[PDB]
Parts: sequence; C-alpha cells; structure tokens
Amino acid sequence: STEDAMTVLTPLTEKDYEGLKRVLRSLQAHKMAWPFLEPVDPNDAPDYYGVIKEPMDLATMEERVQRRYYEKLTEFVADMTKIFDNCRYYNPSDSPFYQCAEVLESFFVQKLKGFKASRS
Ligand SMILES: Cn1ncc(NC2CNC2)c(Cl)c1=O
Repeated sequence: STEDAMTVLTPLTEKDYEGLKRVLRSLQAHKMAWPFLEPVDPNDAPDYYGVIKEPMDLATMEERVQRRYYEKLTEFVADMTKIFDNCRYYNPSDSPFYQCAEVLESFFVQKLKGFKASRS
C-alpha cells in the first residue's frame, strides 16, 4: 500500500517529527504506560539484560526523537515494538506488565494508523 511504502521509504520531515512527538506524548500519558516510561531496573527482573537483546523504553525513544535519530517511520515503529515484544518475551502472560504491553500496543497501533494517514 501507499502507507506501507511511505513508512519504509519516505524520510521523516519536520512536520512528521511534530506528529511523532504527539504520538510519543500520547503513549507517555496513557494510564498503562508507567511500566515503560524508564528502563527496567535489574532488581525488578532477574537476568533481564542477559535475556533481552535490545532493551527499549519510552524515555530512550524520547531522547532519540529529540536528537532526530529516526530517519524513517519504520525505525520509530521498530523501537516502540521492542518495548512491547521485550515485555511479552521476558514475562509470563499473566504478569501485569504483559497485560500493560497488550493494552498500550493496541493504543499505539491506533495512534500509528492515524499518524500514517496524516502524512498524505
Ligand atoms: C519484568 N519487568 N520489570 C519492570 C518493568 N518496568 C519497570 C520500569 N519501572 C517499572 C517491566 Cl516493563 C518489566 O517487564
């Protein structure tokens, strides 16, 4: 689709970056975002950093947005998806963190679709 191709191939503009900031702030404000606002502390999760190959959190993404790290929407989506995939990989499905990942990713998907639509 056009949105698929734009996501992979069209460099993020300054207008795109304002949209990414809005998406990120929406995630940070969500009631279920608190487990993901800052990196996992090793004291909450034995072996976390040996198990999880590419840790990610919303504060690291915020730093990257502010530094204009992302060149393509795909890269921003990849970092956000690491947050949820890492959480579901490390934790059992009855963990409250796993539950938060399910809800927050669903919200992200809604906001992401809105952002993609706005790029045209
Ligand atoms: C296993 N584990 N432990 C803590 C955590 N979040 C912390 C950041 N402040 C709470 C997540 Cl997301 C997780 O998966």
